[PDB]
Amino acid sequence: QTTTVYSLEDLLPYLKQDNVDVKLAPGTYNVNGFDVGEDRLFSTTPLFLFEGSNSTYDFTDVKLNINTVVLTKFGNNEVNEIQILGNNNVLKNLKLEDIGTTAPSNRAQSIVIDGRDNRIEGFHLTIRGSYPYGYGDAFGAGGGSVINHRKHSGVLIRGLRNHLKDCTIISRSYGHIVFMQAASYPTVEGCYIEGEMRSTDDMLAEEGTGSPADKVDFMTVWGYKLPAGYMMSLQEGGIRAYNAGTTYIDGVEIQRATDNPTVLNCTIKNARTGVTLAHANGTKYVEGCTVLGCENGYSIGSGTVVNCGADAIYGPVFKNTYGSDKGYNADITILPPSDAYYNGHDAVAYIGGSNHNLTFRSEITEIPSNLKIMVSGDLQGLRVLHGSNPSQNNFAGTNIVLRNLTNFPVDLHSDSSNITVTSCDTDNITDNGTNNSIEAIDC
Repeated sequence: QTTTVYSLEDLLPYLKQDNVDVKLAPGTYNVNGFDVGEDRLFSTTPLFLFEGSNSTYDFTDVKLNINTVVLTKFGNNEVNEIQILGNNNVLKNLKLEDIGTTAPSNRAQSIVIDGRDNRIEGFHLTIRGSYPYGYGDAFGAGGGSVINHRKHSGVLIRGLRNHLKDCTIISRSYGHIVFMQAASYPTVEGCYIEGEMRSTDDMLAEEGTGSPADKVDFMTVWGYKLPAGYMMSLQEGGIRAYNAGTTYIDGVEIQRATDNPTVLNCTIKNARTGVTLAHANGTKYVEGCTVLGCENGYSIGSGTVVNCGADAIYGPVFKNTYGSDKGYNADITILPPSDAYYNGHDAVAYIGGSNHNLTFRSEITEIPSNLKIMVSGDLQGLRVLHGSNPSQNNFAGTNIVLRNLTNFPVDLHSDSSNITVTSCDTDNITDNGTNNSIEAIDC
């Protein structure tokens, strides 16, 4: 009792219905500007609004191309390609691609998951169309921007017990790739998440062209001219949780923080951060992940990161978010470089807050001269130089267990205290803190 349909026009009615089992015939389906409007197939945004419950949709060998001009076809309103509002739905195997480079009139999300107990599996997403594209967040990702933005993010997970599984999410757009707002018990599992990078030196080479960055003389939102020597993502977070948001379950509007997020066996590459769950409440659990060439590896604030790896070519594998972080437990492998080193942060980890149990493993024997494990101190972080974002730099660290099973050096700043350090070698450890103990071990 599986119904097969052969066009987007024949598909749309089933999106309103409960308990359906629908298949969209293999093929390549184009949505264009001429397809959006009053008499046209799509008169409202979101384009594909899944309102029914207990339904399954098969998109095997479906290619769905959406021209980015569609993001300008609904006025000054947010545009979403896919939004799920019902419960207990399963969508599988869709290949979806944004065509062109037109930015939203307002902003856009490819996929938004409200409701409860939904699952998207096997999707292959390619996200395009945003402004500005090519600077990451250097000229603004929020209010008071130097260059006003019209962002386009990938998958927004909200709702309750919603599940993103075995998907591939490629972003070539300024926005988060996967993020969570007001999501309770979200799970991201088995996914490949990929952005692209650009050095600040390359951006600075736009001088004299009349580019948007040139017209503001490269003055960042952080308060200083864009510094040379860093690698940025052109995207925002790889997997990022927010401590607020709006979601809709059973028609009821809800405003709440993300809580109890789980991330399992994902690979994140070339994003501003691999996994950042520090703003979520509840239990944060990250296991089996691989983060390559991100500006920041893991920042969950408090919780567990276990059996995870990250390389350190563009930024630290580990960072505490604020000086108030408490109970971050982590076992992170520093992986072999996935590309040439270009790390202006001068750190493999920045540690502060209290009551952390931290283990770093690595087989690296060629240690770049600028890379070290920092407990407290003045991080040379791209966004925290010269007193900017001061709550995210220069904080104290106390009552922390640090197992340095690597050849990287450790610098314990004067603001650190009661740090118990276990290291392969103790000769490359600087201790300027109070009541810290340094004990060597074999291997």
